[PDB]
Amino acid sequence: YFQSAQTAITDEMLANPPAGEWISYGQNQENYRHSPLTQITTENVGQLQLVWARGMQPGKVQVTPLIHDGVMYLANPGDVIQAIDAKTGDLIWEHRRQLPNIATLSFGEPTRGMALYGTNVYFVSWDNHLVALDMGTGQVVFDVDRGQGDERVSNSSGPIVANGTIVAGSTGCFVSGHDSATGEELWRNYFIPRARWMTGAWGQITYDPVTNLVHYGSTAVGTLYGTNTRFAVRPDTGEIVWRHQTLPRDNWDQECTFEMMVTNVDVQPSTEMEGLQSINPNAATGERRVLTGVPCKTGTMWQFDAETGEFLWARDTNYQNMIESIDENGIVTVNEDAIEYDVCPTFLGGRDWPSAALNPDSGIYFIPLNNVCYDMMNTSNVTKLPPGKDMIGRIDAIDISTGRTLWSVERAAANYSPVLSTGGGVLFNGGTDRYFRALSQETGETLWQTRLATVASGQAISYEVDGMQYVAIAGGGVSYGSGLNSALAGERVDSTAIGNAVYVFALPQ
Amino acid sequence: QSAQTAITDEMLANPPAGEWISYGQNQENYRHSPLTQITTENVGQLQLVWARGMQPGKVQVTPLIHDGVMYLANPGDVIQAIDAKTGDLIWEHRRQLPNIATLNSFGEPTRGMALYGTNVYFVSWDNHLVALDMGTGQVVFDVDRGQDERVSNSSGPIVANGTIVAGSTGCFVSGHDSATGEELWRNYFIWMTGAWGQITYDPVTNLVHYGSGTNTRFAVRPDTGEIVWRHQTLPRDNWDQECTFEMMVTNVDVQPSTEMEGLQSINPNAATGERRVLTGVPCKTGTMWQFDAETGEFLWARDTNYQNMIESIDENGIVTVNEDAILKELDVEYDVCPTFLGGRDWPSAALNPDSGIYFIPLNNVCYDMMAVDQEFTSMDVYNTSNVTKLPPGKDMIGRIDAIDISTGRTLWSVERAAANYSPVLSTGGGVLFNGGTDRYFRALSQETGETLWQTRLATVASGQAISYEVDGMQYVAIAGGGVSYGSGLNSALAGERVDSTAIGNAVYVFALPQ
Amino acid sequence: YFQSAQTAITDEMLANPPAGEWISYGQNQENYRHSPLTQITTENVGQLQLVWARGMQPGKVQVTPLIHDGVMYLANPGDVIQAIDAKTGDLIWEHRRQLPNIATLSFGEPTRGMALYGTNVYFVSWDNHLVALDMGTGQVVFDVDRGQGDERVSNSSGPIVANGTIVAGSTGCFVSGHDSATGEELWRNYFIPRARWMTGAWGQITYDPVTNLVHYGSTAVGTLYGTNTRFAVRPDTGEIVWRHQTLPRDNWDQECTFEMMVTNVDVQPSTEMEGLQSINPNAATGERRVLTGVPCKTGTMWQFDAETGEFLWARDTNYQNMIESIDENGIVTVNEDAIEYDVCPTFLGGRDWPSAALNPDSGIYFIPLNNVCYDMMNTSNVTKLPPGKDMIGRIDAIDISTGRTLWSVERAAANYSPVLSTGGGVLFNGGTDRYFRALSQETGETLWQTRLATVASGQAISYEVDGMQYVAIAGGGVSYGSGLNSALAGERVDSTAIGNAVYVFALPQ
Amino acid sequence: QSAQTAITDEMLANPPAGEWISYGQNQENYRHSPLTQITTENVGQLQLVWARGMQPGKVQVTPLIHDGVMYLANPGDVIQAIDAKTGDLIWEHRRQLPNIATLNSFGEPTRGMALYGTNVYFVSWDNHLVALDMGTGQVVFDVDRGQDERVSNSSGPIVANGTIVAGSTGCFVSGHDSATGEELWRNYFIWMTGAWGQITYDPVTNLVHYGSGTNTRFAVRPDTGEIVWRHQTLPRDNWDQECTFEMMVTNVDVQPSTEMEGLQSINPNAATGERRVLTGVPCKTGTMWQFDAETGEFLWARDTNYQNMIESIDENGIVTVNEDAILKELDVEYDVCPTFLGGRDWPSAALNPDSGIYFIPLNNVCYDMMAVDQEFTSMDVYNTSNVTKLPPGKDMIGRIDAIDISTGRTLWSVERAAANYSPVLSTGGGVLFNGGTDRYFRALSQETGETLWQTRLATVASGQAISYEVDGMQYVAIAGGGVSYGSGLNSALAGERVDSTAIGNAVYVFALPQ
Ligand SMILES: [Ca+2]
Ligand SMILES: [Ca+2]
Repeated sequence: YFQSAQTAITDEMLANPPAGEWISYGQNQENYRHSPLTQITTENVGQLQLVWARGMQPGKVQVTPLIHDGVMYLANPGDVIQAIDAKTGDLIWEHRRQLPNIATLSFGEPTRGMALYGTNVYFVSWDNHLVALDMGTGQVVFDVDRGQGDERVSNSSGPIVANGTIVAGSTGCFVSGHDSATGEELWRNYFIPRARWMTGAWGQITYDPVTNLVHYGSTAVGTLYGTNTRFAVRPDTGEIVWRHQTLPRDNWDQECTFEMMVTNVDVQPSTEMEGLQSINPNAATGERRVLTGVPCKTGTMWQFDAETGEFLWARDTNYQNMIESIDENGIVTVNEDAIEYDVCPTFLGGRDWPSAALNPDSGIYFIPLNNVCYDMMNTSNVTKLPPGKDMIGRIDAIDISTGRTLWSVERAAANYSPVLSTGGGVLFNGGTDRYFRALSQETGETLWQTRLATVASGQAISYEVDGMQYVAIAGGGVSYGSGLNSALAGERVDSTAIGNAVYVFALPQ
Repeated sequence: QSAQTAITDEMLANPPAGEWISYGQNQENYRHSPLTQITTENVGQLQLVWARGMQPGKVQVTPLIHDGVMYLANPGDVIQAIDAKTGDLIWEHRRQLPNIATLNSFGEPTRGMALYGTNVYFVSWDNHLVALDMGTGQVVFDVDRGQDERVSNSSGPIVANGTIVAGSTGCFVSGHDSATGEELWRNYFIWMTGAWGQITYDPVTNLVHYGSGTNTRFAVRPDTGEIVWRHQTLPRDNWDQECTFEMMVTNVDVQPSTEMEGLQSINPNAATGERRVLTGVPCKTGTMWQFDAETGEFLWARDTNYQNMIESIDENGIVTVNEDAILKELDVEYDVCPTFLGGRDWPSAALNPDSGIYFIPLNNVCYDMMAVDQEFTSMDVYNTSNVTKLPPGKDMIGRIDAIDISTGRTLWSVERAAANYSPVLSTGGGVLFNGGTDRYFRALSQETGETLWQTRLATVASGQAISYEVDGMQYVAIAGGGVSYGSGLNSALAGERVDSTAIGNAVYVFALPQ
Repeated sequence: YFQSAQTAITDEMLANPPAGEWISYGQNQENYRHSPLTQITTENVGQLQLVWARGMQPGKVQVTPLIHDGVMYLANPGDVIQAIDAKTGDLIWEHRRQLPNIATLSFGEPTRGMALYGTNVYFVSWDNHLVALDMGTGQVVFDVDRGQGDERVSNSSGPIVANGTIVAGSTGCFVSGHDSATGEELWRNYFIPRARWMTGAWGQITYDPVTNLVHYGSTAVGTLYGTNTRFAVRPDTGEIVWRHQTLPRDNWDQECTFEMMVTNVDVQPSTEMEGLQSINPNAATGERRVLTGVPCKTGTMWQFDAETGEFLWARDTNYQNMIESIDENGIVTVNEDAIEYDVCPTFLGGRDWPSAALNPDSGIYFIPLNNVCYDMMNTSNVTKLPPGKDMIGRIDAIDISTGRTLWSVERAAANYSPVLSTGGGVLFNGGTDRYFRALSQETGETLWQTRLATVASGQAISYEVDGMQYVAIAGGGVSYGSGLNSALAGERVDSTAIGNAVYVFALPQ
Repeated sequence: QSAQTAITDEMLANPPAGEWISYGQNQENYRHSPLTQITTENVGQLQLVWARGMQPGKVQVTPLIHDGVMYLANPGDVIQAIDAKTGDLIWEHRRQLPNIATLNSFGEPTRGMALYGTNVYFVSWDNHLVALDMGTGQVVFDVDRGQDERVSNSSGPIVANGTIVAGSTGCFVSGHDSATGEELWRNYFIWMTGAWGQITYDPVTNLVHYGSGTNTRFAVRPDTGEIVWRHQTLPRDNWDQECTFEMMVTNVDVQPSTEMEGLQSINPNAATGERRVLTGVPCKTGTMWQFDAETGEFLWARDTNYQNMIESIDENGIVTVNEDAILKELDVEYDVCPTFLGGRDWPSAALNPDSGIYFIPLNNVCYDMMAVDQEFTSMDVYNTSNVTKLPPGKDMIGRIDAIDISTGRTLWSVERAAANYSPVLSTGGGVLFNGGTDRYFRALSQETGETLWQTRLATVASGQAISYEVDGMQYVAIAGGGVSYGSGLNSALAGERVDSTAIGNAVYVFALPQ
């Protein structure tokens, strides 16, 4: 079950990957989650067929497939790694790591996110080993332990490549650089000085090749320094260039550790920005390289200068009440009331790990959200809907230049699935209701849907083989966000958890 | 509108085109959807409308549809009612089963359930006849057939004039009350160790046909079980070549050409002109037969797949086995065709009634059978090896033969590398659907056999495709999983592997873009 | 992995089996456990070599192998049934019953004891099914349930053939006759009228073809009728011809259910019989067909008329104090003191399931025993040694004509292993100390020993292939009797439990 | 009497005949017991004295014996002291291991431990050097070598002039302090991904020999690890044919006949007359070599098993590989001999020093190696098949070649059907002991190769036979279990199976009737 090859992936390649491939977690290193491919447009997306599906191992499916040179690399729950013909669905090889039993939590935990570099596939194992497999055969190139004990420190977002260095987080409590050839540790940074869900940068890590900076976030666990903090570090040495705390007094497990994206924007924040918390009145206006996105579950969209971390603006998305205000320098003041009384949002967020996408060409950011609040208390659960809100699942389209909401669309069932932007002005998203849906980037209108065997829980991607654009997504398991459907009073949501699979769609052509 | 109607004999005898309420859509077992929205011209446009995850284990199931609901048997006797257009679960019955590997292993899959009144009927894994309320999945009646172990069911129960009837897999066939389940009769086989296959009720002649002493076909009355006629289709069987497979009752101008491919024997007398007929291939051997549906008079017989278990066939019903194929002492390469999974097996054939074309899923496959003395002592102990291989001039396993039932002549035959081992579905738009061991779900032209469209399921495409209608839209549905005996046939492919994924169990439903 | 054959076993064959075969549990149907083979004698037994061994499944090994026509039939723990070339140790076939989990209790419970009849091997499964396999292929001929529920009623001694009928006990609470071709039940007898270890005839059942009577015992659970009772029934109908209670007021779980043997003897009981409890003074003297042996753990040796159950004599073996006296008709009076105070023997007996043997030619009975008592209370356990007794393991040789002890030999380590008599005047026995030993029937002297990988826990047998006499025994697991070694103050006993195997020995020749 | 003596270098260099205190009985690794009580005349009388159950897993172990005690490594690093004459357990150390399948899989078996002072030494599965007290099994020292995962040990540590030394399986060889375990040196290989095999210390020349850049033999000083000489025995290796196998140091009148079977090359210059020598077959390939023990000057080289990985061999140490055997594109049947388990592997050879006869366990075995294009796209993906088969004219796998080390000529060669894959033991009574994949434990005549006696173990007879003495009685001991890679070779046997039982793990000890 082997291939040889080529086309060995350099740092230059990761910095300018082929339009038709998906070789970083967000396809480009600055993230975005945007396929520049254009065959599938709004006019024809309603014709999309299933080309092929393949069954995956049971467990939570949160995976972003990678495609290189016509090969799909697919991490299954339980550290089963597969390489599949990305046009036909024929298995090439499969590598099963021997585990087993009880570490950090119908089978496994997500190994969602892998990296390609040189001729290796890299992932962090359920027991915290950095592991490199050969692309051609699935054979182990190296297996190195990052922990000591053993322990119960894990990792779910996975490693990324940053200028030859392999960088990875945790779920002790640090981010670490590693040698791409040996896997030996080059540096580690902890988050918190020396004197409640997941803890310690298990979110997505973003490398910008232009400024040569790696960006990661910490979680909670004075302001409680440096909890829930965004860090911009150099990749070879881990040195810290700039930081900023996005949520100080966190009593709600809001985990400011999700993907932030680096891009060029005309910085032109509007005072009519919805959910506006604060615009720095001393910041320049005009073209600028920027770090922007929603880092925390609480839903605040921020923009910083990428390089200096100069604060630009901050703004609400989902209704929330943990944050009383943010000043002119982006210092957050938490609502001490919550730390009468309806806490919004939840510990499953307005947002959570399911990633936002950015269309770089129009500068629209698309974030999958959930309208949900806590509660003092079909059958019963801890959550409830925010005031005057009908539906739970939501996607918000926001202009990263002005901060103005372009549109905002909802459906009853919880979302809790990533979105994928494409060059054809169409946006894909799954969801807790098993639906895989195509929306218009222009309007938010649904142009196409299918329905998967399970919750449409994983990251949609897009790639090309022989001129055909493909769109793929997995795949299933039990989703924390399907439990959000308890707040729905008018309908049960059929969140089937068994039947895991990856699915690949295409124009009939 | 949304009225959820009772199912009567009569609805069973005359189904609306949009429904699939008998195992084979009609009681006569054609497996033909008369719907036409999907044609040879547009089938290429088919989209996935919805899928839904099923329980793990092997999927050999034929869903039933009635008034917008899909009723679907999952392995482990989990029964589901699913909204047929959207995939919304309506209800799910999980029957408390004692323990797996206490029951018959061959009873893991459930192929068929029956609909009657407002109940769904299945025979459990622990050999009970169970009736669930269509509205809710709550138990209406649970009735023990007897278990003194490892006796279950495979192909499902049917309705025959207000009477529930099922086989078993190990001998039994029984008739039951449709409101109570009480046993009304019992016919004994002593294959005689199982009437496990599909049972076919003709509401015209009031005759029930099942397959078995040593492979005989039986025509019994549904009220009493009284044997009206019978016929032995493979006598000295030395290869588990059961003849319990679905036979079809149809009217057809019987004018059998003497040019039948694989012609074994027609007849002197005979008749011609027709004739309500039982026909099809009942054995694993792949021999196609024809009888008078009410007398069981022999009409004609032909070969489909290559075989050599049958020497000749006299003009009256026969059979005389080829002795060259029987392993009797010793140490020599025996070539036996086909295999224990045949060229043909449970995966059902379809017949298009309008065209008179019979569509049979096959496998080009043989084995070398050698028994070799281990040279132990004290004892003459032997090892016996069955290596599977392709027949004389075949590149490909897995095939569909379309055959005219009037002439007995072959319309077309198409192959592909991977084992098929999957049922076929005929629709009124001139398209034929078939699964396969390679995960692919394909639409074929009924005219030419050409592949017009395919998609690939997450698992082996192992269950029966059906078609139905909701609000004027035609859907095509199929499941969906597990490990298949058919997958093993691919070992005969030299070098190339076929990705027969077992995990990922699901039912899928396709339709034209609306 | 198959054979065909022949030599189909009739009732006539079971009644007069070949000297060189072992086709009933005790080789002949009347039990005895005696190989009429003569090659191995006292003069040459010291030369015995290992010919072959084969590994068995883990779990308790209590098995009596069967040999027919050069084939060994061997029941492994967990209902794994093997047929092995009995001269070479080559596996022919193996049948694994699919079980699993928790029923009546390093893997399985003993399926010790199987029967051969016609061309089938019969056993009762761990979940109480009567199961018939073809001798040639290991294929299931029939599998029928004897219970209803399911339950927790099991069986460990196994079925026997009695004139075409298959008879079997339990561990609800009855003995049952079954059809040899279909396995359907023909009759069942319960033990106890309608108004604490194992309960309900899980001991060995004895069929006499001469009187056509089946003999079985009940366990405990007024005299408490009919507890701990010996029953003589007809095989086709189960009808009860005679009975006798061997231990009425049982508060010690003494289980009068072990093998009793049917033989012709010159009835000539001596008043100088050791441990003498009672001789019926009204019973005839002279040649007579008799039922004799030790049915209960408490060690009393009885003799009855086989046919009428007329009581002949009763006599102690191991020291005991549960029984105050037995009258002239064999009615037992229990010592109400125990029901100050050292209760002898134990619940693991003087005797337990490990079987006695009888040499029919000299009329000596050989019983493996254990000198052990309870206690009011190396490390610690519930047991202790009886007054003035040094060693735990013991074998007693008793004349069944006079009741007089011929000899009695002991060793420190607990015995708890069956004995096998042979025609060459040598007696085999294993033990809790891993030793497999050959004793002189004349003297009790040890003439030969080897040492097995594990406790020598199973029944030794003997058979012939091509003129060579073979002696075989298994095999291991955790033995209840190895726990008896706690009462040893001067030495630990190395009772290795892992390494299960059957072993076959022979003269070098 | 019962004095339990300390082991010094010197006792190690000059073992009493009755003891087995170095992996191969003597430091020079002959695996020869000089005891004579057991002879070719009476070995047929051998009785089982005692056995004892071992932990499950694969048994490749060589027990050590000293002053009446057997020290025995069980899989899972359970270490036992057993009374050597009776089988009474004395003590058992169970090391708390983190979790299986976190450690190197190839480290499951432990072949060797070392004795020194009053401690037993082993390298753990988790790559620690551990010293246990001979008296008790209590831990004296536990020292971590480094683990950054899946690095363990296989063949055991040795003593070399007060220095503990071991390889690994993935590169490392290291020297340690005998009282503390502290690392005293480290030699790096970058097979170079493992010096996993047996390591041979010569106390005469003070030289340690292990097998590896690309398969070279190394002679290092025990104090410092300083490489004194080296030699590459298989350069362009394309078949995992490691050369880490035991080589032997012996004095031998070097007069190599030019009639050596499988003669590759002798020499012009050379010397003759002898010479303390390193010799034996170091590769899986089965090529027998000879060097000066102190210079590593090349002397001669021959073939044992059939092979074609080696083309030719120049008169100076060579090697030049046959290119016909390297799989380079495509679609053709490659015949490569031997296999990845060779004709030779870890199972050790024995040398009788008095007779100068070298006794090597082999396997007549080859494979057909074909790579076939799957015709995927996009990608050129291949399947690669290794079917195992017998060599040109062989009926039998599994063999012992006895070869004279002075002449290089073959004394005898005997075979049997089943794979061997088991070490050999030479004794001073002129008998050779060998296990096997067929469970049989056999004594051979060193004179003729004839089988003089056998018994059958409960499992594959997979570990090394040794011999020792207690109170004047000679014992022969061997274990004892698990699943063997060698068992797979039997697939090349057509029809006949060999009963390679994996469960039943044990050590057995035999002796003459007393
Ligand atoms: Ca069958
Ligand atoms: Ca290696």
